Amino acid sequence: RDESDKDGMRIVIEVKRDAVGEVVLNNLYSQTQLQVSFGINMVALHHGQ
DNA sequence: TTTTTTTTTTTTTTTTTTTTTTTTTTTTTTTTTTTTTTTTTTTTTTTTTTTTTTTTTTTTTTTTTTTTTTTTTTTTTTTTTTTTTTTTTTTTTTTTTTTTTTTTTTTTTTTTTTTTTT
DNA sequence: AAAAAAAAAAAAAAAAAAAAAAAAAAAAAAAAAAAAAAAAAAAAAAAAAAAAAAAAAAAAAAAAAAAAAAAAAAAAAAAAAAAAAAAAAAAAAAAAAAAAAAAAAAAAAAAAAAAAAA
Repeated sequence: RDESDKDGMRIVIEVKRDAVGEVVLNNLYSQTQLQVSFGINMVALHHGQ
């Protein structure tokens, strides 16, 4: 569910009874877009080049 | 002035191909039906002192049939080879980010004309 | 000849989509190491076999830990209410083979035309 009540976002992911929750969260970080890689590439025009 | 040769698009309608309407089979999806978990209380089950008469282990000795035993020849075990499956590098493809180039649609409102049905 | 529906005029309401360019991630499909599994060789520990043996069940009998009886008291589990999880039953569906209608090529032959001969 999503419960974003304009008081900060709130995505509720209820975990099943036969699960640890931390393992589910680690799997979500590994697989889903809860963790992303930001590739820095600092290119800018210096003296018009 | 009359008469002669040639050229193509039409009378074309039929053969071939394409396009457009169709409906059998394996993959989704909503329903009922059966596995799970938490409370009340409830007679009911079950934990823990005391006494008691019991029935199996430890003095001692006996034997016999399972523990000794050696040896032949099997046959499971191991070796090499090859096939089948599993699993991971490799490659390919696709999506999102932010400024650019391009486009495309659905309805109100009135009045008049085409364009089908009865 | 009556009814009905499309379409077009111009100011209004409101939407949708395709690509380029680089760099990173995520699916998804392949070669290729790598180890189970299986067929077919020789090979070698185990059962057989036999004689020979001595270690633990019987038997006598005391006695000492015991399982039933009695009592008090604690409170686990069972059945009845509700409330969720998860799987077969049945029905539906999108591509997909089958059929039918329209576009392009085909030549047989002639109307009209253009051109030229004597």
